[PDB]
Amino acid sequence: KNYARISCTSRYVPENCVTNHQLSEMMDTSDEWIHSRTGISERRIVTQENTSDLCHQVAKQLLEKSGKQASEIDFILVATVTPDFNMPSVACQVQGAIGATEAFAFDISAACSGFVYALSMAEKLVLSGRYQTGLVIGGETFSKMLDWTDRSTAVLFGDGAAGVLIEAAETPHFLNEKLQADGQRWTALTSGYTINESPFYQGHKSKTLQMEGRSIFDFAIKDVSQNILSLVTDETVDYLLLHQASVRIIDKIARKTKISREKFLTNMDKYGNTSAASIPILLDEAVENGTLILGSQQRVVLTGFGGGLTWGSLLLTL
Amino acid sequence: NYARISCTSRYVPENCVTNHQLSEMMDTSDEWIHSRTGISERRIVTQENTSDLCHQVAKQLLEKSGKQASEIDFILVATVTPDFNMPSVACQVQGAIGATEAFAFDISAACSGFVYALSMAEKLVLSGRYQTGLVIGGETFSKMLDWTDRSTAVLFGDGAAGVLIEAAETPHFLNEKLQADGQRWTALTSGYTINESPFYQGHKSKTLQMEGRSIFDFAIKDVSQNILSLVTDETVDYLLLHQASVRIIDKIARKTKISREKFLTNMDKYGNTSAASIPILLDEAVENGTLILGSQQRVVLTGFGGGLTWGSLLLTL
Ligand SMILES: CC(=O)SCCNC(=O)CCNC(=O)[C@H](O)C(C)(C)COP(=O)(O)OP(=O)(O)OC[C@H]1O[C@@H](n2cnc3c(N)ncnc32)[C@H](O)[C@@H]1OP(=O)(O)O
Ligand SMILES: CC(=O)SCCNC(=O)CCNC(=O)[C@H](O)C(C)(C)COP(=O)(O)OP(=O)(O)OC[C@H]1O[C@@H](n2cnc3c(N)ncnc32)[C@H](O)[C@@H]1OP(=O)(O)O
Repeated sequence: KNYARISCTSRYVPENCVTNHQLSEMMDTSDEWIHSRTGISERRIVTQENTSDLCHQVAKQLLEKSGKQASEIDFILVATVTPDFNMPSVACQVQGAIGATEAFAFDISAACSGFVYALSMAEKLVLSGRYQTGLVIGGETFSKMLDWTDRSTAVLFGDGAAGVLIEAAETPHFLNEKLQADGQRWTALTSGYTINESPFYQGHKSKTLQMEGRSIFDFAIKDVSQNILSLVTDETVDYLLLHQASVRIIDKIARKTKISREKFLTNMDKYGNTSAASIPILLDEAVENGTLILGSQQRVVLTGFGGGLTWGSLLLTL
Repeated sequence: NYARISCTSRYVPENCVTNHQLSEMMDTSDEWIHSRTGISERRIVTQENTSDLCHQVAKQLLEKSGKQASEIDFILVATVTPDFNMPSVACQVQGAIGATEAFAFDISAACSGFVYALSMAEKLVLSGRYQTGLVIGGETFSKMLDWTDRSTAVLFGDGAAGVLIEAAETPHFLNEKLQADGQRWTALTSGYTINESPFYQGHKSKTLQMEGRSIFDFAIKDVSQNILSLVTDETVDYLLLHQASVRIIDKIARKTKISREKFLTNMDKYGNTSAASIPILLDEAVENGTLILGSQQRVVLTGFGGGLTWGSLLLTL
């Protein structure tokens, strides 16, 4: 019984809702541009909460919903790139917050691929027979990294968190995976640069997020379609939950990929780019709508891509 | 499908800073610093960041091992002083050495990051899906510190070290115990980035801060218990703990009842390098011949700190 499975999903986003119209009133941008370019119509931006609070809520919900108590959690992995501190890790904040005294935790830094990466990591942990229960949460608060005057990026990212309760099963669910990265293009998407100002530093080396639009666009369409076809073919997949960066991107991938577009579930119109939280939000939401149903054995693939560059897919049966 | 450390390597900035140079900057003395931590000097970057330090460690693991970057299946960097939120130091290192065939990411577990990260690699290899990887612990606290607060400025140093890990026919990672206590996360914290967006209304310090006695008392009590979970004086040959304070290692060796000469020390030359402390000590011990790969010595690696996090790994070198 070393086979992991997702057995409970949950999401949480700031109550605050910001539409493209409220943004067009802040920068030289419009609802028609933003939307026709990404499919994004609104986003949720924190006003008080940070990444740890958002994740805290997801964890809380997983337990309430699953009837599982914190003492049962063996571990906690948070995939974030907008953590509260360098230390502690959001995972540790969350651990102490829900009183999961028996679990150990840490965050994983893999940008917009953080959830797929983190999730895979958990499967390895459970498969080891060492651990059976854990929480994999993807949470982000980009609002605090963005330059709200650079319309280039300010209109894309949103705040949010979502995760799943993962436990060992007797039957295998995580069929196959392919995690990839290309650090020779790391410059394409970057944020959080902390400069050294110690009295010893003598080098002459921007804390806000900055990215190369085309670079990542072109990259995703190519490198991702390849990574997805590695695992499946339209004929061998039921649904695909990709990073919700741009609908135009998903549209181009579905085409190159030769996979029925109806399988690529979309969410960005309501949350925008939440990076590592995009996929789990979409997943919980799909479960809720009934599109996906745990136990149904539906062949689903989860694929993320972004900062790193990083990207990877997971073929699993829900 | 059994992992085994097969090559170690370290790298620290050339810039050596002694307790005397610091006593000159703050109200502190070499006498105080040393007698409370055993630290005599640190390594402080002058033009290097975490990625640069880790890059060398990786570079060297390949040289030493004769492996080609194309052979690396993955890269895990345990850091808490990364260059950027994104990319991850791991990704920068990946592109830096041209390890096109590996995927990578950083793990955020403070001073336990190496033991945590290392364990992680174990599972990856055990999964049979990956058989080669680099686990590096790197840090550059000098940029996080408030060099006027003698409370913390005298403890941390910069540095990086790691190991080349590959699958073997025989098991090496015998047993492990990873723990955390997020209810005392406040004890040691750094890098708080404040939200300054036009929407944020909340009214919630970028530099490192920590509660001395909290962590001291915590380490001595909780770590000793953790270590005894895996071994006893007779079932262990060497122990490589986080190199925070020698006085801490002393108190632990006592309560633990394990021969003190089994706890290898290193802080005198590097200070607290957090996630890099253990691998630097390990590469140093291997170089010195105290430890010898293949020898099959009972070794336990234990880290503790920010989180709170802590955990040990019982493995045979
Ligand atoms: C991995 C992630 O998580 S995000 C994925 C990457 N996603 C994206 O591509 C972001 C969303 N999409 C876009 O930016 C477009 O579809 C892109 C990528 C084709 C633009 O690429 P580029 O070749 O560099 O720009 P393009 O030639 O199409 O022109 C874009 C124009 O829009 C402007 N622009 C940028 N943001 C906005 C905005 N919010 N509102 C109005 N105009 C904007 C540009 O400054 C530029 O104006 P110009 O025509 O006067 O130079
Ligand atoms: C997990 C890790 O990575 S770190 C592990 C934790 N490490 C350690 O505990 C650090 C080493 N230990 C210590 O400094 C002490 O022995 C401890 C454990 C008793 C805790 O220290 P503190 O709680 O800060 O106060 P302590 O009881 O030692 O008092 C010493 C006094 O000297 C000051 N002080 C601190 N550093 C120095 C220094 N380098 N030179 C002179 N005075 C100093 C203190 O702030 C205090 O005086 P003040 O209260 O008037 O400012």
